[PDB]
Amino acid sequence: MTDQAFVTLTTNDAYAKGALVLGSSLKQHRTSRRLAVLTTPQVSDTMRKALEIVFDEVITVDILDSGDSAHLTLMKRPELGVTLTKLHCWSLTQYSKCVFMDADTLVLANIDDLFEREELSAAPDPGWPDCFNSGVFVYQPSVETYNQLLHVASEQGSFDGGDQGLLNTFFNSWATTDIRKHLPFIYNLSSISIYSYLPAFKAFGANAKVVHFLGQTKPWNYTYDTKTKSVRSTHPQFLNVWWDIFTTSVVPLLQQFGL
Amino acid sequence: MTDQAFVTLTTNDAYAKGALVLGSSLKQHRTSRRLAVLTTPQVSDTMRKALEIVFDEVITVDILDSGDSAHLTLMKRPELGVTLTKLHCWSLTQYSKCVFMDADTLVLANIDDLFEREELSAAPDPGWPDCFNSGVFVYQPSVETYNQLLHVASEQGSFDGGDQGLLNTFFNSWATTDIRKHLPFIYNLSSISIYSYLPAFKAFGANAKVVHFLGQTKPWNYTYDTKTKSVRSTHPQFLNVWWDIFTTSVVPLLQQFGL
Ligand SMILES: [Cl-]
Repeated sequence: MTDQAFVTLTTNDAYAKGALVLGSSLKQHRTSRRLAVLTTPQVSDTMRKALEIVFDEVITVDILDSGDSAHLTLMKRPELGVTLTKLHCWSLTQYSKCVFMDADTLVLANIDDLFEREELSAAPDPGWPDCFNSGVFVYQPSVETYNQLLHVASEQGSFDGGDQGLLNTFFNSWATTDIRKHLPFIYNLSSISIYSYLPAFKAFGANAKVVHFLGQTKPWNYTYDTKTKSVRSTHPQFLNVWWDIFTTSVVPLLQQFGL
Repeated sequence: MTDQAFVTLTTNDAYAKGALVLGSSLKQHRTSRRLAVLTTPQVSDTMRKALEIVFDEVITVDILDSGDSAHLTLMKRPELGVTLTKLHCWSLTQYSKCVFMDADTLVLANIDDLFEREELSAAPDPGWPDCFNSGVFVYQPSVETYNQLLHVASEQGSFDGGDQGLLNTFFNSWATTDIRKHLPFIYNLSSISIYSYLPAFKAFGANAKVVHFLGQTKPWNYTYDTKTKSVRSTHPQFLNVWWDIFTTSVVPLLQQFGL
């Protein structure tokens, strides 16, 4: 399907590693869809070149440029920089439907069945489960929606200073409307929940389709022993999957640009 | 409405305080429904007498007795004692529909509109939000359902050793079926979330209808200064509401049995 895409975002090189692992994981699980990544000019040439290989489409978004539609909102609400960049996912009108996935997620299984879903479909956020988590969502690119989101960003901002507040505000019927727009939690499994509610993880986590690495320590912030194939220090399985992909697929890819 | 009830449970005197505050809070917000409390013989005469005043119905459940239907399951799965006692809420066939509320919840607003809901309606659990939280739920008393729950308890137990695992297992279509069976989070607002996702609380928590005091430190485990009208040590508003009711309504009630 050429009209549908997984879309991620990286604003820097550290999250490009995430993007690259995410993109690799989607190919690993044989997505039939396109892979698109939003990048900023802060993403270096080497990461960018690796992104051009992993992703079918690399889109540059520069909200620091006055030519950007979001730039005015950025001036007004500088804290929303990343949010505003992410919102450009709606500008990808070459696609009829996309699954947005943050660069700190990881695909463990084919999730092409998400394209059955409508905008706005997302998994509940743990913590405040009447908000959906904005790490993974099904949306329809539309200039109009983009404009409407930008407008909300400008007028109200984000109740949480991030994209999740803004998205929840805009798509506010999610909690109370249409159970199909609740993606199963396994499609955006918060890495925190994999110890916060451990009995639940043991009961339902073997079914995890997507892991969302939350907390301040991102996967790339870990040390990974390539001999023991495990990250160093508490349930590292997913970190280890991430690092296996990073070591197996991403690093050698990055390395070939040295020549 | 004489055929509908809020139903809580107390297995001991500490949770009877919770029950009493919960029952008082429901009257404070002018429920038109009956108030029922499941008690065990471990609840002392004084708490029991206070329960007889706050609640319209005080039901004694003694799963330690061989005459109890749950007793055999208790022998088999001793960890489920409290769960099995709670399951007797389904035995309350004098009511057509009930809202079960754990004794560690607190009503902040009339929630009689829960009786519009069907079994099984519950709020999402934070942590694993594709489970519902068993602190507050709308159910239909039925010997059959009780028997079926007991049977599941016996055969599979609880994936989390508590009632929530068992209830989620039995009512397992909740995550993926019927958005109306998702109670808004404000009807079972986890006290943890009131700091775990603080931006969300600031955005949506003023709407809280029910607070669910989770964590090991229950409201009665706090020290309350009756002069400053505040608990001692981090967002104590709800603790303070609980203690205000406890101080204002429950304690003087308890005291009158000294004579
Ligand atoms: Cl629905």
